[PDB]
Amino acid sequence: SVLDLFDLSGKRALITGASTGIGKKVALAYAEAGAQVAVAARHSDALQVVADEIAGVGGKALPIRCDVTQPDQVRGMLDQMTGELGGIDIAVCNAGIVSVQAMLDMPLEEFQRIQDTNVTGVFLTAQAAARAMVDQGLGGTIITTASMSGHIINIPQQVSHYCTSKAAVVHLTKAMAVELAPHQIRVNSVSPGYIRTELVEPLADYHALWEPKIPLGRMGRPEELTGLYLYLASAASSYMTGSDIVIDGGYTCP
Amino acid sequence: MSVLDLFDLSGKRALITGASTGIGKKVALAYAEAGAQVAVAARHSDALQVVADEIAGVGGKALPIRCDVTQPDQVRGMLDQMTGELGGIDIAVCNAGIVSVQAMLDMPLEEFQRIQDTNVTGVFLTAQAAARAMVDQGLGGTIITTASMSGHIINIPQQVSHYCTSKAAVVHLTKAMAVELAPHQIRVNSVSPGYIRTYHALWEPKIPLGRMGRPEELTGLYLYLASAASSYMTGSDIVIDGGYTCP
Amino acid sequence: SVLDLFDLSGKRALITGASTGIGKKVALAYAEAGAQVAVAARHSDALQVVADEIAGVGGKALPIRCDVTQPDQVRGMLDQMTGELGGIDIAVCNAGIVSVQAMLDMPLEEFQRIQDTNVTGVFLTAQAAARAMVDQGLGGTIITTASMSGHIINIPQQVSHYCTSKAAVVHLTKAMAVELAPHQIRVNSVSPGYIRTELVEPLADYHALWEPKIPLGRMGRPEELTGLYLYLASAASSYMTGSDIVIDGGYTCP
Amino acid sequence: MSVLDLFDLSGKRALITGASTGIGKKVALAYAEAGAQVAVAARHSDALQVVADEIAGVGGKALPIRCDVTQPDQVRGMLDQMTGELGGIDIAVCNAGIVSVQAMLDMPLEEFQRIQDTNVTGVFLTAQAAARAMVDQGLGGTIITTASMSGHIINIPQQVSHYCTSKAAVVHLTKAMAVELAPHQIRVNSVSPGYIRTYHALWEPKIPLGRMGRPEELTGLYLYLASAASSYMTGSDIVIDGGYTCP
Ligand SMILES: [Mg+2]
Ligand SMILES: [Mg+2]
Repeated sequence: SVLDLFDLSGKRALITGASTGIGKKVALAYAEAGAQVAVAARHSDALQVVADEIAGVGGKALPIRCDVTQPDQVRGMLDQMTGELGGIDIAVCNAGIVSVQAMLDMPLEEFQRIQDTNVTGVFLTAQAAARAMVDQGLGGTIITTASMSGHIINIPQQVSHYCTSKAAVVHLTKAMAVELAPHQIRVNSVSPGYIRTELVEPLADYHALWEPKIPLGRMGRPEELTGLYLYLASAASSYMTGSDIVIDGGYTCP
Repeated sequence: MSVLDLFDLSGKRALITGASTGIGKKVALAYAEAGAQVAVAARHSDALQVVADEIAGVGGKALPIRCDVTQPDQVRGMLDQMTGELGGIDIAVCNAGIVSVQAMLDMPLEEFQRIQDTNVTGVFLTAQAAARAMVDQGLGGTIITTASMSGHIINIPQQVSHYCTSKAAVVHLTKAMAVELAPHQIRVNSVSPGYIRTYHALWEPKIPLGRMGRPEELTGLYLYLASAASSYMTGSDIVIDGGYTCP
Repeated sequence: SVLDLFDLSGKRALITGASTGIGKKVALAYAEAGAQVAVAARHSDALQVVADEIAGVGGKALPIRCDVTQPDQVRGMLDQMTGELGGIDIAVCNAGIVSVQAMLDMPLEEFQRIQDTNVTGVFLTAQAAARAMVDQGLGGTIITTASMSGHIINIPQQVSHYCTSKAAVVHLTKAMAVELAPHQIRVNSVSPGYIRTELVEPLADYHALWEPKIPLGRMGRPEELTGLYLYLASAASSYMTGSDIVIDGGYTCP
Repeated sequence: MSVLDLFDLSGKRALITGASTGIGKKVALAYAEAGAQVAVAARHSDALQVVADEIAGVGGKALPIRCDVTQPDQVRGMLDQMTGELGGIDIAVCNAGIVSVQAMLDMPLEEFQRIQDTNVTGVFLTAQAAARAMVDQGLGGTIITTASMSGHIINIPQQVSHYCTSKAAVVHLTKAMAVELAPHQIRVNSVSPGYIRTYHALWEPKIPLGRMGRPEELTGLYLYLASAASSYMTGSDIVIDGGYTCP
């Protein structure tokens, strides 16, 4: 049946930025769908909660310390995963950051800091995952967390560096899809709207200004992303590669 | 409560136009496998026997409805039948579409108009009728349109300028409806398939995954859009094309 | 010099919807640039003002009655132009209409009325112009007036039928560009934002609601479109075909 | 007052980075032909002699400025020189860009970063510095970035994933800046060229117009964006690609 297309039994999934928000919910979802899940975060202490919730559904998570901006750590992450799980079938390149700062006042260091995690971290993770998948010869699926910020410019908060980085992620996704298609490795991006998670908690002062801009009238919940990440990680999405998928309560329409 | 439960359509009532063949037929069957009661519509009622039998085969009973989606009175009648027989509507898939090949330079107006009428106007009438019934129910709902990668790129070598025009129109109509229906919690989204084996040797080299897709490769996505799994998504277009639109 | 790329001396231009707003300003601009201009409108009486302003710069306009929804009239328009001017080098498919109406309440007749002028009228005009250009063997340029409504959904006024029609125009433009490229006939669309013209005068109640949504802080003037239509009509745009060009004061960015 | 007057750059002061060859060089010359005083910047000052001589040839005097656009202190110095010598800045073209060919799978991080640094970070620093000076002047202004059709599609067969990434970034950075600078009446727009003859036999069949473009075919558009002709346009990307992105 159509339902069995969503089964992840026998699959090995890596999720970066897995300690909170979207990554956390997605890790739990994948375990619920039968996957062996490796969870990565800048500080492995932060992975306790997700690893416990994963145990809670009868799986065992593999926690991995990784700063996705650092090639040596990304290398160590994939080696830890292939070493302990035997390989990798699914990679969610999800670690991301934001700050608020007028473009005219923005130090280069701050511009670059957002590029390094948001674009370079995705590139390093996806490349490492893709290399492992090519070697296996079994195809695979890679998902990147972009943002509606890769399509539109958020207002009133000034986040030009964030917008730049997420447009980069959207198009890097397609570039990798084209190159990896001969290997039957699919690459797609998810572009969430405003989701009530830790990423946006510091921007609570803006929430009430964002809500009237969202046709569905509310910020999303991170649990509302699991169905889509499951879709992309599973056989249900076998014909989809190089796609971006907006999930934003209608925000990008007006 | 787990992610897989978000995809359950038990107790939901779905309408699919153009349900007799291809994508519509696979989606009808998938919705029945997921627990939905399914109304299947086509211009020729006898053509609906195959899908109705397949739905019987997974233990559903389909409601076959004859409808020309270009005709406002027949569309109204389709919704009346479905509301009357099933009690209402939670999901509509506005899928009926047509195509022909003709150089723009030589294209008669009748032919240009014929493709707009089914592909754009039929989607408009169907979504409108479904949205009206959903508004009256007060329970929200989900509407899905079948557009095409032809709404984003121009197919070659075949000349289908009218089809491409009609599919971009559907993509944007979908967004226009999503915006107006959001206050009613009725979500509206489009699917844009690439080449689906419902010329072949010329198309394949252009597709990064190296093959046309199978209509069964659309069922996961149409199920995603019809179910609670997609609760935060509205006004989105989703391309599913083997990578065709990337280069 | 770069300036001579914009010269229309010796060129024959047809502009539909030429009695007011954008079409009127564009007709005057093309005459100022040296073109022989045929101006079309549903009622030829309405072309008096534009024909006079064209005389005002030392040209003579060819006024043509044409309902662009009617094949016989479109046929008559091109025949009148080729007959009197010898041919056609530039075609601006500009006639367009709008009404405001909730989608849920919209009669099919009203939906269709907007499609017929906005999409079908463009198709008929562009096809007729393109056929004449193919026969000439000299290449040519075709410009369509789309709208930012082909990219975004206007709020708060309900104009779903208008949005549908302009997305259609945007993509029809590209479809024609692909087919006409072997003939060296370029086809491009202009997608204006809110421009203070006759088209939007009935929607004056909305103006004050639109303005805060436009980053430049104001509606455009029809004179602010002439440079772009000149660009597309002239040799300055020799390498551009199948492009859409948004000119909207920043509206589509947020 | 006529449409042609909208394109006059007399009395305007323009900065062009990457001005020593290709698009930047043609645009510099075109801006001088249109009456602008033109500062031309490149990483190697001797490379600017050709353009400076061509500008002399139409009766302009170019201001050559050595600048590595990746370096915030040199960018600041470039703007200081231009303000100091010309009195200010009305037009900035952030044009300097680079490319290499390398499979994503094998791409060293240094190489990925190298292309981002010039193509994205160099555009950011240049536009930022120009915008700061324009804000201080209080007279508005116009900023133009050179992106690429590589920001919309993925080139094949050559593997340039880093370049494609950098050009999508530039397209969106341009919009982000347009939004923030609109209150200052500083417009910001991007140009996305296709294949410009500044592999050939593989690319040509993919281009509907059947040829690569010439850099002189960009001058009209860069003049459009730099002059009063484009007064209502900001946050726009303009593709100029012989039709490449349509199929
Ligand atoms: Mg918007
Ligand atoms: Mg393409």
